[PDB]
Amino acid sequence: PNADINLEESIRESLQKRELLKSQVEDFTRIFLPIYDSLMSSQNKLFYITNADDSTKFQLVNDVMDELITSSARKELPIFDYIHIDALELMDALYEKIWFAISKENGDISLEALNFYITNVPKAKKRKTLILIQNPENLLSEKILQYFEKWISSKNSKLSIICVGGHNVTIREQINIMPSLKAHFTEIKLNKVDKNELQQMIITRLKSLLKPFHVKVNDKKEMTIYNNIPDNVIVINHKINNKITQLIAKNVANVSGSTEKAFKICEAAVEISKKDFVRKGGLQKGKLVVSQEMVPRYFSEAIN
Repeated sequence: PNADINLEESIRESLQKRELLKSQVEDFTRIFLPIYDSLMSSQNKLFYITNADDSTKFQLVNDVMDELITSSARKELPIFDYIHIDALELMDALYEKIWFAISKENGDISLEALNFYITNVPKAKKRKTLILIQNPENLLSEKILQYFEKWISSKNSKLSIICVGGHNVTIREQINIMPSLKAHFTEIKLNKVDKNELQQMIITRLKSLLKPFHVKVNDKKEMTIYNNIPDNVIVINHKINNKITQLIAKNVANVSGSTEKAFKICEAAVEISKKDFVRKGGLQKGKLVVSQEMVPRYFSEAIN
């Protein structure tokens, strides 16, 4: 040995790397193609990129933009200005972001004038401007959708807008009643992780998370956790019923859509569940508590 290198493990590690890499070419192309047309054929669209459930998906999306901006410095695409906006900076607060995106401004922020500029100031008075709004979800509905319909359909605006968000975004409804938008609107759906495989990963990731822990009792009989022993420190078993993981795996899988998002949750459910055992003080509602049982409320708290 040597022997730290074998086929079976190398192949499997390699097949994964490959399946992953294929998935990112499929995702990159999905985003690139339609947006690239849009640009080439000087036209206005609203793209909604959905299923961007982890940071690696958002990284894909920023790479697709990097290429587009490159394809522009190469005359390969008509000149365009790009602006990225993280929607987690505050709602009225974004209008001045869209303004700034349109032109380098600064007074208040009249939706009325800002809208008049877009749709009325002449088209030869400005070039193509592409805005990417990251995580609109919340801050962005209803009126805004209408404004978008007017700005985008206008022949003076020269504006395409891209939104990127999770799956829990469903304006495919509100779009349908808006023909002048529906006509300029395309949904790009990224690769979904697959329910079964996903929940199986959470279950397995749960087992691994749930390992004994340690609490230290004081002269006050109070209980506290221990930095990973002394005589006044006891081991606690961390368990969860089988039939209940099944459920929690399913629901969390649903709420997550991404292995990355699920695992962050399990990790914190587990930290909460622990934090609770020490609350319970080893004695609760009559019977005494010697081990900790995982319950779904610990996950809801983890989520929010």
